[PDB]
Amino acid sequence: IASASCTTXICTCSCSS
Repeated sequence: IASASCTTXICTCSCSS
């Protein structure tokens, strides 16, 4: 349900580094 860069179907994923 939350995270950055890491799922396929809700909406986060990745986005820095």
